[PDB]
Amino acid sequence: QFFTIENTQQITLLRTGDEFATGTYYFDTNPVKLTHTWQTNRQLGQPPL
Amino acid sequence: GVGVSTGSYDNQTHYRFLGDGWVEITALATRLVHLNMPKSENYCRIRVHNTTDTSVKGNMAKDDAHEQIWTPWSLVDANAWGVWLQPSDWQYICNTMSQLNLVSLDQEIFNVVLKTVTEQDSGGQAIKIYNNDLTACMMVAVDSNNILPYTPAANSMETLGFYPWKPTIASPYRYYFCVDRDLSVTYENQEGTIEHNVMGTPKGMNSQFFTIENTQQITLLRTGDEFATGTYYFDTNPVKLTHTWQTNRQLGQPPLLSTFPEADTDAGTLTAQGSRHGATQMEVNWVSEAIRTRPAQVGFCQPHNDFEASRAGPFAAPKVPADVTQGMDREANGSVRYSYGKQHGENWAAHGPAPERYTWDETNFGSGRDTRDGFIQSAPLVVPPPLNGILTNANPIGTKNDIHFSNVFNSYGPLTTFSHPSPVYPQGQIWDKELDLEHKPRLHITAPFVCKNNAPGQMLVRLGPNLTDQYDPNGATLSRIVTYGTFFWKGKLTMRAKLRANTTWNPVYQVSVEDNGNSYMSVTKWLPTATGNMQSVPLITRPVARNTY
DNA sequence: CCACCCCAACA
DNA sequence: CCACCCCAACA
DNA sequence: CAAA
DNA sequence: CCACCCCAACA
DNA sequence: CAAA
DNA sequence: CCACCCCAACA
Repeated sequence: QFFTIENTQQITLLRTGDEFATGTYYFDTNPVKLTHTWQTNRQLGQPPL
Repeated sequence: GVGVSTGSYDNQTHYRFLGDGWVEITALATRLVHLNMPKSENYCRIRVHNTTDTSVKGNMAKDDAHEQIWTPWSLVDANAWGVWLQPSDWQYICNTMSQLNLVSLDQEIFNVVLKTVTEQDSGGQAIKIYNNDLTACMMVAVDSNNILPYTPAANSMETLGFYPWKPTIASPYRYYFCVDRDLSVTYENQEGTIEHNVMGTPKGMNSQFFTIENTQQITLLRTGDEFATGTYYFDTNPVKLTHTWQTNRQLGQPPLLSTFPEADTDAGTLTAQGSRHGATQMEVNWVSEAIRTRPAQVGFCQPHNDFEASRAGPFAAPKVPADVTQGMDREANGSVRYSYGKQHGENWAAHGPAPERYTWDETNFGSGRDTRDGFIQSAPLVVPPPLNGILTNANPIGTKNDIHFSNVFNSYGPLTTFSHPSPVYPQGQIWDKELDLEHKPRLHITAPFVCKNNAPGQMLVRLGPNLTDQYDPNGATLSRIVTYGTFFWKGKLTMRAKLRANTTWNPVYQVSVEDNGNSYMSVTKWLPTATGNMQSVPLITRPVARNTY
């Protein structure tokens, strides 16, 4: 699987007074919880009476 | 104020026959409850460290050391089957309906009674007079915001009476607290010592101390006060009231019969194995009913009697239910196990503080796995497998005799299937929250239905502190009047299910009640006695095939 | 606020 | 008059 | 179910 | 004139 | 896919 | 002026 940038992707020959900029890439990923747990298996349910 | 009632009494079971075998089962129940005064009006962080079953050497599966927290609040759980149905109903249900679901749930409380007792009678033998306090309270807290932990009381068989004409009691709310432990293994007598058996100080990291009188609202109920919740709609997956039996040897086109019997007592015969057409995933030249490529892996081989560890350390590792093969591995195919008291079974006329259970052995046959036929070959799958080219159930592992490889095996390939843990009429649970883990179990063993979203809010009940003439909080122990109370409770539980078809030819098994023998299924078992005791015996729900493949 | 062993002589 | 550890399944 |  | 073991992917 |  | 190995998240 031999690729070539100068074959697959476009090249924007930037000089000095040239500005290259991309668009706003929107993400479609699942959130991340900034919380930690500690409920083992011995710590899930009704404690003994 | 006082005089008129607040509620009714419905322990009825209403049926509705909709269009297209879409039945609607609305169950009700109004249990009368007794709730006494909490010993403490404090919050306690109590610990237990049984160093009498912990300081042995083999007694590991006896570790009962946990750091608990007691709440003056008394909980109310109705997340059971027995409370919502009768022996008949279930029979009509499980026996007729195919599948089943869970809809609404509307709890209600009324006709609150509050009385006081004055130990009197010194000018005699001793008598406790009982009178009312028409000014008293009964804090009711409904935690739906599910802020507090989830303690399915059905866990420790602490629910509401099953006998709708028998006063029951609540369950004092207590929840788990972070500690930390370390316990080492050891066999029978072993030598040396255990080393360390330590608890765990506050892990000012995992600490999670809550207060009902801080997180949840309290509706100070008097006598003429009625507390009632809204109709909680459920968003759970249905449950199939059908059982399977299609193993791996019973999925696809049976071999071609080139020879047929000529009269009862003379079976047929297939054609030359290594001449038989078909596929296989084994490099040999002869298709068998064991070699042959199937769709998937019916049931999986789980390590039985594990025993894993962590911070509170042990703990057995569950099993997803599966028959108990003709060898009754009963401990592998993780068949369960219950132990209930009168107020949930028992010969409501027995003695000795001795519980009673009924080992549940799933029906999801053709799924289970027999540990008395293990079996694993090597490279060139030479059929007449030598010895040094196999690993059976008797072949030691680790250097331990009675310690086999089936005890460690784990065949849970992306080619595995299996049925959901079926309900369990009496006792058995109903619904259960869901571990707030990024990733989650495919199922819970502890209950057929698992709300996909939030869950019902727990309903916590407490007596309100009734005070005396004296009370300086700078008082070590404070005086309070002996106060207790009755309230009724009513329940709406709604389910909607389908009516089964009848696709076979052969009748099929069902649930029935035989004459009076000695057989498990025999009336007397249910109907009361001279006096009036009453059993409840867990019954089967799923008696009926389902052609898996 | 009693109808033909349930919901419901339904509404 | 119970919805995803608060107000608030908001109104 | 974390956005909508 | 093939839809989730019936009528019936109904009309 | 068990409701809709 | 970044969308799922091309033109092209097309216009």
